[PDB]
Amino acid sequence: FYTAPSTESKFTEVLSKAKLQYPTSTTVAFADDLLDGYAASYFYLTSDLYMQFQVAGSSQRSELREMETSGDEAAWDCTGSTAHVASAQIAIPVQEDGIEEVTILQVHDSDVTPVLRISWVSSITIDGVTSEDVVLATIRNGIDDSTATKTVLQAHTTSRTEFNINVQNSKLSITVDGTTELDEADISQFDGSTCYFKAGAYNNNPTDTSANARIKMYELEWVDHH
Ligand SMILES: *[C@@]1(O[C@H]2[C@H](O)[C@H](O)[C@H](O)O[C@@H]2C(=O)O)O[C@H](C(=O)O)[C@@H](O[C@@H]2O[C@H](C(=O)O)[C@@H](O)[C@H](O)[C@@H]2O)[C@H](O)[C@@H]1O
Repeated sequence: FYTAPSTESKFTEVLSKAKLQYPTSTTVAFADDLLDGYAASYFYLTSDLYMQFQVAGSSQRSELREMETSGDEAAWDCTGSTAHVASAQIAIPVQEDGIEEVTILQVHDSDVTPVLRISWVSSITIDGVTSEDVVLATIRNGIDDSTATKTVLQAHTTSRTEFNINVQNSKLSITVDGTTELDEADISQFDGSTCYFKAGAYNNNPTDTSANARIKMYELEWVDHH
């Protein structure tokens, strides 16, 4: 009894340029499946026209992964001259008890490393400063370095919020409701990698493995500019 996100034309293009992974990295719906009305408890259209992602369990996900309309996986040069831009209007609900971090947007390399995660966190401590209930950017310092540089982007609100990721040359910027919150962070550690965007709900380190992470997107797109 779930309504498909494909019923809203504002999602046709991104769905044509995506596949849906749930609950792990395996694809459950390709672009053609999505466009043909795919819907489930973990991926459906709400009555006020949000595409909602929901998932339980540690490191489990309900996530769109950027594709080309040709059926090729997106695999653009992470630090190339062509700009890559993802734009989303996201409402992050108050998360269920036991949910501690939910990744909502990513730039990921074509192997095993997230270049950027934008996530909601219950708490984070950065350079001795603890912030509660915030949206965070995490940029990995390298493929062979498990550490990352973290930047608080926004105090969590349930209100619909515009996120924009702009990747061009070896730099990455993030705007939140029109304000630059990460200005040309260096991602040269991904020279020679290829990359793609992701969007959805990726449940990181929950304390209750049965609780559902839940994220809603009112608009979503990813584009190239040459
Ligand atoms: C890291 O995020 C990982 C996600 O949790 C998912 O597993 C994803 O699939 O891959 C991400 C990744 O590998 O980058 O998780 C580690 C971690 O939890 O161990 C983070 O490293 C720690 O970061 C904290 C901190 O900076 O707050 C440090 O105190 C700690 O010593 C580790 O360096 C890593 O930054 C990142 O979030």
